[PDB]
Amino acid sequence: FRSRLRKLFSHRFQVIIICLVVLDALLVLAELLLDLKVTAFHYMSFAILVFFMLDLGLRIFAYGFTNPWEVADGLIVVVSFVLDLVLLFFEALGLLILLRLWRVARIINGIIISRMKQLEDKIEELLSKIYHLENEIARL
Repeated sequence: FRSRLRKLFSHRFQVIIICLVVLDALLVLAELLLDLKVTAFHYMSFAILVFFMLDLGLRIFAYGFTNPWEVADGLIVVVSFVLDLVLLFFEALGLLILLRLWRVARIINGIIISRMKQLEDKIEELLSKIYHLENEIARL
């Protein structure tokens, strides 16, 4: 049993996770740039990266006929960034990078399909309404 996650979530936290996407973006890029050039800034980069991993994990895991494909999406995300953690063990940074870059056209998608659903809901609140008006015409 857990309710706060489903009570208060009814946003700003998403904005937070976006600014933090760009933050880890910038984290690894600044990392590899200083890798193109000194030593402990790199250490810092690794650290705040770990930060990013952990937080997205904790704040996306917290959620609790259509269940399976959702479950698939989520677990794909998961395994994505678990191999990302593995990659924290070179030009494989590339790999690593684009993996953050996956999140992007994962989240936007998990953002658009939202609207879709949401938008589709409004569509319902048009059809019936249309139907309703017909009833109110004949009538006469």
